[PDB]
This record gives sequence, C-alpha cells and structure tokens, in this order.
Amino acid sequence: DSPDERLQRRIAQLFAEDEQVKAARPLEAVSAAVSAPGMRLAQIAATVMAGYADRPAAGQRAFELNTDDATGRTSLRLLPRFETITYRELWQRVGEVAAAWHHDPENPLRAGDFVALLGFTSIDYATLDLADIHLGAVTVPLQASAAVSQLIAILTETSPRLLASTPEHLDAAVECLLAGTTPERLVVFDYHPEDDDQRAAFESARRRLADAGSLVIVETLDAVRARGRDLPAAPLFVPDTDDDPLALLIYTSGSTGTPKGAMYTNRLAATMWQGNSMLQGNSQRVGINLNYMPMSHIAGRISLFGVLARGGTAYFAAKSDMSTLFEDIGLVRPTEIFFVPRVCDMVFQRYQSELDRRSVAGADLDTLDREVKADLRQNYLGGRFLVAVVGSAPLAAEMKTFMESVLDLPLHDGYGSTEAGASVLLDNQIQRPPVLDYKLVDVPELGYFRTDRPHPRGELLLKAETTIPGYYKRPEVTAEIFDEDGFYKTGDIVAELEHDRLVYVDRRNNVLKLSQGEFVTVAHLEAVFASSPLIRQIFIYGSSERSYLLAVIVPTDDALRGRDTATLKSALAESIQRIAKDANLQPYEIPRDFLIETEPFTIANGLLSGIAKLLRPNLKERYGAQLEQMYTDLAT
Ligand SMILES: Nc1ncnc2c1ncn2[C@@H]1O[C@H](COP(=O)(O)O)[C@@H](O)[C@H]1O
Repeated sequence: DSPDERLQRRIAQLFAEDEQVKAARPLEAVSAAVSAPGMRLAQIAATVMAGYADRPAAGQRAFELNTDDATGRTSLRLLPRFETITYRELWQRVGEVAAAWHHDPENPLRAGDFVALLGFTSIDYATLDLADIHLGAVTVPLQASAAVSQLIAILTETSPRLLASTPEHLDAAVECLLAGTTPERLVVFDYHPEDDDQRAAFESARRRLADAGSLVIVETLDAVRARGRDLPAAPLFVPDTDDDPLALLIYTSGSTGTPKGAMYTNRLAATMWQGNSMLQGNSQRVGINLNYMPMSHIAGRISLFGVLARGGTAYFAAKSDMSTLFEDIGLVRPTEIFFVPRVCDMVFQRYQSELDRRSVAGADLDTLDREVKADLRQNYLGGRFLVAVVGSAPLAAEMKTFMESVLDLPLHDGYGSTEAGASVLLDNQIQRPPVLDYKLVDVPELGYFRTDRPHPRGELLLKAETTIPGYYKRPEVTAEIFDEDGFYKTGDIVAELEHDRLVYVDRRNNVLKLSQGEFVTVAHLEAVFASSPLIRQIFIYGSSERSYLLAVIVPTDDALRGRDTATLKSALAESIQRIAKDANLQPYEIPRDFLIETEPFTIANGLLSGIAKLLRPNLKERYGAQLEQMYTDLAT
C-alpha cells in the first residue's frame, strides 16, 4: 500500500463500519442550495438548519452538580462524555433569541446594530452568533485575552446595544458597563445557576450595576429564550443584491498591542460557510470536529460554520486553555482537525513521555516507536482522522515529519490571515479562488530580493476575493495595508519557487539583523527548536547590537526532574545543539545562552494568544529587561 492507499483503506473501513460517520455525509442537494447564486449570509444558515434538521449539529460535555459536604459548596463537574443538540433544536433556540430581540416591546434590536460577545466557543455562543446573523446585527466577538482597558476601547468604538458574557468574564463585563459604555442589556450565557461560583458572579453583576444606578438589564440567555418563545417569529435579514453590509468585526492585534477591527461584510462572513478552504463548506467530506479555538478568531468561526455547512457535528472543547483538549479529542474522535503548532507540541511531548516510559530493558526500539505512534493515532487522537491541517504559525520541517508519521496522513500547511482569508496558501500553493493576483516586493533592509539566491524573496502582496475592505473606523491604518495598486500588504516574507508556489519565511517584523550582518527569522527558529524533547516552550530574542541570539526556555517536567539549574542548562544546551545539527542551522541561528522559566507561557499570564500563539510584545515586555541584562553580563 502507498501512503495514500493506506489512508484510503482506513477511510473505507470507517464508511463500512462507523454509523456516526456514515450518517454525517453531506447532502448534495443541501450543498447545491447553499452554493446557489444570490444566497446571503442568513439564507445560508436557514437553508442548512432546514436541510439537516434531524441530525446532531453540536455537542458539549455532559456535566453533574456536586455538593461537597465539608465546604457546603456546590460545583459543576464535567463527565467524560458529550451530549448533542440537533440542527432543528439549535435553530429553534436561535429563533427564540431573535424573536426576543426583534419583538422587544420597548427597545428592539435592528439590522446594523452591534452586539458584543465575551466568551469562548459553545452551544450558547453559537446560538447568540446565529441570532445576530438572523437579525443582521453586527457581531463583535471580543478576545477573552484582552485587558479591560482594551475592551472598553472596543465597546466605545462600536457602541454595541447588547453585551453577552460567560460567568467567568462577568468581572470584566461589569467593569465595562460601570465605565458608562453603551450596552443596554447584559446577557449571561454558558450559565449554570446551580454552581455556586457562577451564581455568585451573576448575583454580584446584578447587584453592582443596580447599586451604581445602572439601567442595564442583567438577564440569562435562558430567560431571553423564554421571552422569545412567547413572541412572533422574527424576520430573516436578507440584504438587497447590491448591498453588502457589515456583519462581523474580528479584532486582531499583530505585533504591537493596538487591536483593530477587521471588517467582515455579509459576503465575507458567508465564505466561512460556503468557501474554498480545506475546512470551509465547499466539500463532501464528513465533518465531525472538535472546536477548541475561540469564536473571536477566524479559525474558530471556520471550524464551526464550515462543519455546519456540511451537515456535520461540531463538538465544543470544555476549556479555553487546551487543558481538556486531548480528553475531548479522545471522546469526540474527530474526522478532521485544524492543528496549531502548540497542539503539535503537545502531541510530540506525549510521544516523548510514552516512548521514554516504555523504553525498558528488553524493549525492541526498532518496533516500540511504531507502537507508540499507533497508540497515539488510534487512541490519544481518536483514530478517525480523514484529514489534518496546520496553520496560524510556522511548523518546523522535522515537526511536520513527526506529525505525519503519527497521523499517517499528510499534514496540510495552511497559510492565511484575518485580513486576507483562510485559503491563500495551501501546501505552498496559491489557492485560486480566492487569490486573484500576487506580487513579491523587495525589502532591501532585510536582504530579500527578486534577484535572490536560489529563489526570489520579498514581501507578499496579494489580491483576493476574501480580503477585508479595511479596519473599522480606522482610515489611517486602513490606508497603510494597501499599496497604490490595491494589493494587500501581508507583512509576511516569502520565497517564490515558481509562479503560484511560495514558501513562507517569517513576519517582516520578526526578521532580525545581527551585528555581523546575518539575518535570523526569530519565529521560524522558535518552531525549529520545538523539536527538542526537553523544551516545553521557547521564546527567542535578539538585538541588532549583538552577534548572537538568546532565549527564554520553559523546560518539560521530565527535563526538570532530578536536575539542578546547572545540569538542566547543560542538558538543554546539548539538546539545542542536536536539534540545530538536524535542522542544518547556521551557528548564528543558535541561542548562545538562555533564561530558564518554570512557569509556562499561558493565556492567563498574557504570554499566549487565544489560539496558543506566542504574543511577542508581551514576551518582550515580560523578559526584555532580563534578556538585555544577560547580554550585558555576558559582555562583561
Ligand atoms: N501556515 C502558516 N505558517 C506560518 N505562519 C502563518 C501560517 N498561517 C498564518 N501564519 C501567520 O499568522 C499571521 C496571521 O495572524 P492572524 O490574522 O492574527 O491570525 C500571518 O500573517 C502569518 O504571519
């Protein structure tokens, strides 16, 4: 069997033996209806919900409430299984919310009003999101990672009439409202009043707003639906054929703090359903997936909407910090996955741990490795993967090879952006559609030229059907992302192998010139060193005044075990050297010294984004002083 033949053989067994997978094949009549010319965003949703009515649409983990008789506290506790809701039931919930908002006797919502949502991803989140779509309200999915000051700025700029929040974000939400922002109602969702912690947050919100003399109505999503259940059906918002109104703002920061609201019109939002991408809906692939990325990111919206578009089932991860990710994947057994490199890291770290534990005397090492990967593939990852994509950040060549040997299928490298669209580059190939044209521009100061070495290099400029028109209420910032000829400037350096074949290098702003005149690509190198078995996380740092790099390294638990600081450092240094040799790195690409950090980078401490990407500005603010001091200590 060839590698594709192995894959096709696994897939046929699945369609022969697995009733869940068979029952979830997309219906071509539904897909054709969705694809029809003239279909607007809400018409797509309604058509999908009607076409797949009796199928399971969405799942989340079952739960129980537990009272501790010592503390007297009642706490929600997750069970190791998922429960689903049908398309019919989801759309019914959506219709209840839309009715409640449209037919409110005093202050109803109208098309074009902004609605702000503070959460992760969940059935309730999907319900609010689709209800916005139903009424043509503009969704503003706020990043849970944002600081309150940033949230206030966003709300000030968008003037939402409604703010919805999960209990754990009620602290931030109340501060936003006490600051005199525009929302008229605060809707609490993902809410279980039987949990004492959640109930206390909800009561506190209610109390604090009342005490401040706020006229905000605080209410539960369940109560909104109860209202809507006794109101007439709401109209479905369908813009006229010549109009493409705003439907969604996706806030995105880049390097520098400064969140900007990427404008997603009705047509752009619809591509999340019916689009080109591997994981968007223009496909007959069975979509059973685990949604673990927030709805505040485009990859999280695609992972939901692209699956709904194909009549599949979207399961929502229980926690936003990936701490339940593999328990969830093992239960869901998805047919498809969008990896981010941090998840690949976790799979690699599981592999290393299991391989070490099982490499006992008398183990056959020429066999064990295969068995450890088979166990990962079949059990840890569910054993039903038909396809796998990695995106959002670079994955090192060796880690890609590793992941393919575990998955035993291709790991497609998908390059895209909030500004440009998800498709753009797939396995180094320009995707047409949506790309219309592209151009490489020289960046003399970074040493990238059309006349370069084996391949032309430079900044990628593109035109695509999926590019945003600009950022909301930011005329200046908008004008700088487009050149005189209308090309979107990606900020990304690429190498052009042939026409329509491009290799991603790094962000322009990550390209660092060392003092001796060599260029290093800092995020690319971070990815390379992910392949160290001793490294849990790594941040690479350099200064153009220096001839070498430094790093902040979070070691694995096993790396730490039974080692003092000095021996840990030498072990890390030895590993870095091996990894470097394997990846054929130049000596100037190798960190010469580093800080050991035993506290991992997380969303909670501001060092990771909501999709587990290193936040470089926050890492520089956190460690920059210590790192420049290390430079100084080494110089003296
Ligand atoms: N497959 C990929 N490989 C490397 N970098 C990527 C990939 N996909 C996205 N990125 C990076 O992520 C940026 C988009 O970030 P955002 O719009 O915040 O999701 C791009 O401009 C790239 O720098």
